[PDB]
Amino acid sequence: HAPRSSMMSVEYDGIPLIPSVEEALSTLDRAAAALNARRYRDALKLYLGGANVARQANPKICNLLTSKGFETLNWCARLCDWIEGRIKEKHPRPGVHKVGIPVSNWDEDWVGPFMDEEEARRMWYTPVYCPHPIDFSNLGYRLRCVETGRRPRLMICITMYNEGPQQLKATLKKLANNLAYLKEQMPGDEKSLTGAFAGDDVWQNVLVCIVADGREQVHPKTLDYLEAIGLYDEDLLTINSAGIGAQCHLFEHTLQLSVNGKCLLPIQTVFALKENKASKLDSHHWYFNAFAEQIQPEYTAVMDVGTMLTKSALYHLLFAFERNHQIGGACGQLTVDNPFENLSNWVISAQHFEYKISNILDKSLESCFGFISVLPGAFSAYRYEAIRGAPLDAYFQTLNIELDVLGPFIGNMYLAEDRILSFEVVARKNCNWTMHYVKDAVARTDVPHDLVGLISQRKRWLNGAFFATLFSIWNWGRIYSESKHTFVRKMAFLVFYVYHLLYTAFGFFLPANLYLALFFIVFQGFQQNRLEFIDTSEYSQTVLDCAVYIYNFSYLFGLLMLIIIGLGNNPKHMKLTYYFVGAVFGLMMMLSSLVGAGIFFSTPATVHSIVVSILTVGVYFIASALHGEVHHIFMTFTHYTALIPSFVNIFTIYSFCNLQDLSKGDFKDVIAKRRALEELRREEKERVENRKKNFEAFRTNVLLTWAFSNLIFALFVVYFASSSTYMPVLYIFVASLNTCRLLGSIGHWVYIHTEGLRGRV
Amino acid sequence: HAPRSSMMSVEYDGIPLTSIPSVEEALSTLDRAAAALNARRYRDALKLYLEGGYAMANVAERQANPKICNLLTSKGETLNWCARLCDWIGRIKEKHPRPGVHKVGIPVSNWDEDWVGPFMDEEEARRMWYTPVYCPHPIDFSNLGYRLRCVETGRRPRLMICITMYNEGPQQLKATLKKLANNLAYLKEQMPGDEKSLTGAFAGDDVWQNVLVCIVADGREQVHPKTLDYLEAIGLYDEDLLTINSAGIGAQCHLFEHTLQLSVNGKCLLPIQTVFALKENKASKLDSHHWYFNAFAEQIQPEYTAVMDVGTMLTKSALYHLLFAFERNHQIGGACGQLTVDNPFENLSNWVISAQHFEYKISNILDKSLESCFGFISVLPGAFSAYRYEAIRGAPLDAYFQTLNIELDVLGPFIGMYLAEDRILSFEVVARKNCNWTMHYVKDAVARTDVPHDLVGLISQRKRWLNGAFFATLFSIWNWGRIYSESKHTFVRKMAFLVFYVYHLLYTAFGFFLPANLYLALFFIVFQGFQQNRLEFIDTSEYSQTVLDCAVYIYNFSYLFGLLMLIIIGLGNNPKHMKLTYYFVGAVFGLMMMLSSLVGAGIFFSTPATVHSIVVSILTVGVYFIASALHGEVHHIFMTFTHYTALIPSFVNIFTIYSFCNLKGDFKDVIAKRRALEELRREEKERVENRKKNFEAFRTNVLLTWAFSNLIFALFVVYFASSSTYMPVLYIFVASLNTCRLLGSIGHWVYIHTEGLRGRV
Ligand SMILES: O=c1ccn([C@@H]2O[C@H](COP(=O)(O)OP(=O)(O)O)[C@@H](O)[C@H]2O)c(=O)[nH]1
Ligand SMILES: O=c1ccn([C@@H]2O[C@H](COP(=O)(O)OP(=O)(O)O)[C@@H](O)[C@H]2O)c(=O)[nH]1
Ligand SMILES: [Mn+2]
Ligand SMILES: [Mn+2]
Repeated sequence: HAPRSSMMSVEYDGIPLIPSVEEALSTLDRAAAALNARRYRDALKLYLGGANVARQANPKICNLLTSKGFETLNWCARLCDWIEGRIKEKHPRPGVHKVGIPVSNWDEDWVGPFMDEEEARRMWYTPVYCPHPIDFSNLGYRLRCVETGRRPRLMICITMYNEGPQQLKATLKKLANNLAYLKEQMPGDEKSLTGAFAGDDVWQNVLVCIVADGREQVHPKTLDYLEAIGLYDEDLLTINSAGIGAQCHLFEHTLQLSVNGKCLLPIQTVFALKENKASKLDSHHWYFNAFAEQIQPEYTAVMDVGTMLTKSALYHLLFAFERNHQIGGACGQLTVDNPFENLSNWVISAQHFEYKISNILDKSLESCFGFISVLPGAFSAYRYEAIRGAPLDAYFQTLNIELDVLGPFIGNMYLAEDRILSFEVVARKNCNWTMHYVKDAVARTDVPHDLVGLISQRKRWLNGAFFATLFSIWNWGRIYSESKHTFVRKMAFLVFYVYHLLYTAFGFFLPANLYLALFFIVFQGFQQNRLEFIDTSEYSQTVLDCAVYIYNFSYLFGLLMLIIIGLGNNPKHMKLTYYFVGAVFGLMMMLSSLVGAGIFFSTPATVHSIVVSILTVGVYFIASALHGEVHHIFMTFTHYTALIPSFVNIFTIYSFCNLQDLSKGDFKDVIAKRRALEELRREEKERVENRKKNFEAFRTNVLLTWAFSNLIFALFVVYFASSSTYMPVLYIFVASLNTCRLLGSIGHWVYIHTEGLRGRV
Repeated sequence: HAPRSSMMSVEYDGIPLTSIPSVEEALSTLDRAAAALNARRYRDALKLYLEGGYAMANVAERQANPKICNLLTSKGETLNWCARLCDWIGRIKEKHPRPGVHKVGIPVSNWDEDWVGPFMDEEEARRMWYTPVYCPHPIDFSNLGYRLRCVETGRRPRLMICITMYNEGPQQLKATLKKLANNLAYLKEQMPGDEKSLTGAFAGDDVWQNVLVCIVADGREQVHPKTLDYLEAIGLYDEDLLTINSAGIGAQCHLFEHTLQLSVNGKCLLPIQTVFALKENKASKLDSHHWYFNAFAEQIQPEYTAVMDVGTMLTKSALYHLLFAFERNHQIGGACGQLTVDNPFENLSNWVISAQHFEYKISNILDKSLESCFGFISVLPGAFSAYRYEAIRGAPLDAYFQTLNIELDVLGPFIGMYLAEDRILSFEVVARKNCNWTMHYVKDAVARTDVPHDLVGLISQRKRWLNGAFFATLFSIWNWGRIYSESKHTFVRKMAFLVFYVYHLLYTAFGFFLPANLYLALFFIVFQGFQQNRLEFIDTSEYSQTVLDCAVYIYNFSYLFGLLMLIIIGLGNNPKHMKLTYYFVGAVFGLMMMLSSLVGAGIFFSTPATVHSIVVSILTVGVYFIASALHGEVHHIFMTFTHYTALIPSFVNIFTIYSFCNLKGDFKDVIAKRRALEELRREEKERVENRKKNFEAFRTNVLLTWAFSNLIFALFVVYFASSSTYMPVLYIFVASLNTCRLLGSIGHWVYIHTEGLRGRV
């Protein structure tokens, strides 16, 4: 008991015994929050932040703070009058005030046609509150183009989010090259453009709109570059956006760019940096709704950040748009930059081959029928007459209506919604807008050089592609039900719909078909003595079954590991495992390719065999030679064929794995407010949990359907079909698909090379 | 051009019209002052605290409620703290100033006029004591001046009970408190002056003073509103008092103290010395135990410390049996009570509840008896376990809370082991340096809890349980050398621990390959008795020869498809929206079990029942009934054998798969502060991403190891072993394990029934 008494006696003995600018910014931020919550008395009090500090020795900061204080005091007077009621107005907000500060860097040595000092030397900036970008023009926001009276006929969007300065600099240099090429067209000839895109004035009619995604995620080097080109200012942003509470901040500057001894054409640029992170869909929402509804361009082009365009990409797009007068939208060719260089990388070469083949075959076939599912990230352009209303409304339905009402089906559909916009353009009511694919308007992008980055990219691509394909398949009746196309166009669309259904059905069972083809040809030619270049009649009879058993077990274990990994961890720490699986599949397909080549060469090459082989495999080379670019295929065929199983299995599995990856009161009044806030928090948590439950349930159901359909098809073919009664069917199906694609490419080539001469009729 | 001019003229015409305090205000200002003081900005903290104090002083007069008026006047304490902080800013030197602690007791709203008690004073009976606590690291809870009513009144508790509660209905808490009062009444009613009853601090008429029941909540945002209403009813929570007195303190949790009086029908329950520590921010049960153990135990310094979850009803003699064990043994470093499902006889139609009851009874009897024979128990999660605060004081608790003290990044994914760290506390108590503490299992101290009645709830619970059990088992296996390396046990104890370590290694190795062993056993016995004519009660010699292989093929395909679906679903979506799928798989496995069960019974009854067969069958299966009859409770097993047998494969496969599958500055200073905050946020995001990457990578690696080890073992047994060369081995292994468990149960029974008579020697 002595330790207890000692401790308690110890406790008993231990028992006895000028304002600031940051303050102004915080108070204005609180006032903005109070005004957001509609507490006008407190908002007026805290706003009256509004003059004593502007002690600053820096002339620019002193002027900015003086102007901000004066504007805030004027706004306080306006709000006080509003509360007094002598001025009646709906939803009061601080007045729109854009501040033009002299740019930090201006080049004394620069060459331009003609320009004014106010536009050239000074940079304009305005923070905007617009919650719904439709009433951007209603709240009084204007752009320098509108203020100066320039009426841009074409606008371009460059969505940018966490990129280095090099990509943006390359994109802007390429755009300047495009503008220079548009300037240098010879007048008074048949081929060149005429009208608003002539020389010496083309730079005024094109506006390049850079939409960021989040002030918290853009690269500091990116911001340093933007300040260097004279389009960003942290001090100006912080001073002039203190109490406005802007959702996005837009800076306007017709920036001048110089490269070596050649000074690029000035580019009319608007850069909308948005405060809260959102999706590329939200960036397009801001861009399209606000800026398009304001200046109303004739053509609207969209490209990602890092896509380098040739000198004639914009020229070819505009030429197509003017000469056709029917195209409701078009997209340029997507190409990997420097394909010849760095040929040692297999992933880069495989991506190059995939892009070239996809473009040529699929895009030519789809452009023949006037409906093209644009590749994600491709440099696509539309005309703002086929997109004005219902197409854009459908495009942004996901943002306008919360994901709970739509469901998971619509959300996964709108993951890559550029295809949805394309379909809505094609099937717009009471209008016949077809689509087009421009071969010569090549837009060079920079694809990932690692298998893990390729895996993530192809996951998002395949998710969007699959569900947009489902949308088109289910809603294809709208083309005949609502649109007014020609009867020939309706029949062509019906034929393409039949082809699309067959192609999508084949691609759904692609893993099962690939497994069956490899198994049958290679391993049941080896086991059952069907490889014409070798006699395995007797052998040991242990290796004969050992080959099939090893192949089956390796394939099944690889598929199980792939499913587990794709369902689980992010494919960035599994680089070694994914490289191992990809290398195993690649080596297996090189073995299969040599086995198939041996079989084809040892076969006495009957007429049916040679026709099928041509029409199945050599269709790639035939279409490439027709289009004039065959060296790319010649170089990248082996690299891509080494990556066919990785592509099919890994990418399809991972894409299907993550379908759910989607973005003066008293004390009684105080207690009631606390209870209401707690209840709203609980309801929001429950609603988010229900959203996640529905999304994950749909993901798992669709994944189970896909995987078990493939497994059941493979088992029923293996157990109930021989190589002689299935492989002819597979060859017929693949030959039919490649025949349709070859006919499409032939039609696209003949259309391009013939429509010029037959333009009179 | 006409509509363009029309719209631009419309915009031009639209161009006209470029260059008395409040209590809520007082609470908000005090909260801001608390935040500023947390940020160590003493000038701003002093200003805001002064404003809040004066605001409360002015507001309190206008309140009509006498309680709120007096309480707000008293709180407007804040002015005294303001004076202290102003003096601190140097005539008073003090390190880390904070508002002085102040506990305020308001009369309880409801006091029972008709109530019977031994003797009590009005101050403790009618008044409820409350104090908010800042203490961040609960070790210096006593250093900051915080005291409990037991310490203030001089009552010196010797047993302290913890009831962790989080999002629970009033009924569970009321049942737990009623059962605790029943235990206190039973401790009162012990006959003095006899051999059996306890002597000393737990005698009659005063035992209620020596026991403190500490209720620790987990979050004020998650506790049930009905739970809070019940707490007000028993007079232990006051929302107004909390909201006012916790304004500027910024307490991490709020503790209320009340010797609550409970009445049930015409019988008045014993008063319970209760402390209710409600945590402001949500945390884990580990953090709840951190607060409980460190703060309260280090303060009052108990003799025994008991831990129970909420909803666990104890019989009248649970505490008596635990304290009898602790007093009479004088060596037990910790004990755990029996875990039992309430009302097992009732609702026998539910299969999941019955299976859980059978699992609890068999696990308790067999495993806990065997472990208590050897003095080392892996405590079941949620069980009513108790320790003595002499074997837990230092290193065991430090190891227990290592996860909280050191962030999971340094520890790794293996250590994050501490999901269920009660086993870790058990092992650290057993292997504490320089002292020999063993554990014990109290059969008669039954703690009845309430299990989930749905397969999905069972799945989640068993995921938690299996996760903790597996990694605590790995810890014990890897660190079992510490018992001989550091502890001072008897040589016989060291040898017993070595024998138990060998048994534990074998048992864990067998349980790791449990799915593969179950699949092989079912496959071999049932389907390779049916296909190969080994079922002694039927002759399948000729048959159709198509159904003979069809049975094996159907079983294999169904098992593999079910396993794949289970992996995908478990590892993917949350098992709450897949109730139908999980019930389907469970029903399939239960029907398969039924088939296997009757097939095995037929095989045994048709076999001529040789001596080896009967011995193996008895010792393998009837070991359950033998141990149950020895312990006197055999009716439970007799009624629940079939119910648990139907759920063996669901248990093993589903639960194991889910558990393993989810492992005064200027603007330059302001800009520098913004940049520092951005960089800190980015580094925190990167650190969280790295944590998740390592965590998921370890999860997937262990899952792949487990699944592929099971698959490879199953394939190598199927292809390279016959039923005659593997099933004898499986029978021998399981027979050995059940022999060890039966011997353990027999030893525990004989120890309990013999140690009393042989206590002299
Ligand atoms: O959350 C995001 C991620 C990306 N982006 C942008 O939207 C386009 C997405 O293409 P990305 O470059 O991510 O795909 P890639 O070209 O790398 O395959 C690019 O302009 C991105 O900067 C966006 O707006 N929000
Ligand atoms: O985040 C949590 C979840 C639970 N608990 C409590 O800690 C114990 C965890 O046991 P649980 O109820 O999860 O297990 P069960 O009884 O449901 O099988 C119970 O007292 C819970 O109320 C907690 O402190 N924090
Ligand atoms: Mn890109
Ligand atoms: Mn519970």
